[PDB]
Amino acid sequence: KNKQEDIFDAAMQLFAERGYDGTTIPMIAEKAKVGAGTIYRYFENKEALVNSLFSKSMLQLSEMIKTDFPVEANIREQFSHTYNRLFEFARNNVDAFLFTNSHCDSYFLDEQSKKIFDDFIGFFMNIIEDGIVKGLLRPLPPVALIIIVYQPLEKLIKVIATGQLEYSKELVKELEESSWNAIRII
Amino acid sequence: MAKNKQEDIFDAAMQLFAERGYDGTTIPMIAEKAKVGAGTIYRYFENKEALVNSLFSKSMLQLSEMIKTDFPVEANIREQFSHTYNRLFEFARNNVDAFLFTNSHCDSYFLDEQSKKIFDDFIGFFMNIIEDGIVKGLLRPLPPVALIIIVYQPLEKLIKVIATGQLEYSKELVKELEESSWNAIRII
Ligand SMILES: [Cl-]
Repeated sequence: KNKQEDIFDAAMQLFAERGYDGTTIPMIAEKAKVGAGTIYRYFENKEALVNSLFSKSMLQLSEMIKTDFPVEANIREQFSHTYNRLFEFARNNVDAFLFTNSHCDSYFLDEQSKKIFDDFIGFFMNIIEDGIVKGLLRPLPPVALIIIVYQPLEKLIKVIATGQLEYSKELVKELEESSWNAIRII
Repeated sequence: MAKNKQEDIFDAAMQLFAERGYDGTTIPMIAEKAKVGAGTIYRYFENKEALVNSLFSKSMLQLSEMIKTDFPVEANIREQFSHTYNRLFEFARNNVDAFLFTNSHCDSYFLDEQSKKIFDDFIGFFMNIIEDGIVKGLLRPLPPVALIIIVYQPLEKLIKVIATGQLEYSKELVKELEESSWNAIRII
């Protein structure tokens, strides 16, 4: 909904400019142009709001990658699909991406937010483990290969968001080829 | 013989900068965690900006030394990469605290002119090698800062993951991470 979305957008801008601990529900109500009582109809408190935001973002990233996932294709294509859908999600949901990326291990996260994230991670662990066994990927610990793919992307999104680097189809194409070469057997 | 309390002060400051943020941390807080008097910290450093600049400068110069020592100038970019990567991993492995801090605050507002000149002289050295590699058609035609990120960010996170005990260090782990990073930046 446009109400839910403006509450989350207004909450993200305040969490970034005034910190999560410093932000309150009335501040989000003022920036979203709604009543504090209407926010309390959707969310019991700020911790419920930030867990609805985190969870929805994770399931949107999970939907984006899992939608049209090329199950019958090779490792190369499954990687290409995952990488581009991951980059496209980050690119279009930078605040949510930068916010979700910055709070995966936060103290305010609830059991469902953690189960959503672990179920998402585990999906790629199993593909990576299958790739290692077939001799298709480097025999590195699966968590080391996720780090190799994810950390450069995560930082490049941050650097693009500051305007230090600029997005282009050519840049993602170069970054995707680089990440595939980093994890495959040569 | 008068022992240098700077190591204990830097360790105490980083634990507070990590748990309470650099802006939230003060000199009395560092004095309490270091188990020293506030006045003894002010003997070494005029303020928190001086302390943090000393910490930054010292770490960057110890990392610079670790890579520039026995640097294989007459070797190919493959060997120069291998040398750089291993010396970088060895420095990070043995100086876990300071390495993470320093390379995450290399564009911070609190860095003085000398800290910035130390860092710019260090990074520019690798920018030149990367630019030569791109021109020769050996490295990927990516912005040089994107190739530094590709090499550095996975390493930085693997050090953090090893530091939690989730992953364990081994000579074969670094050998494989080094081959992976070279394959990430070269034209195959
Ligand atoms: Cl900080």
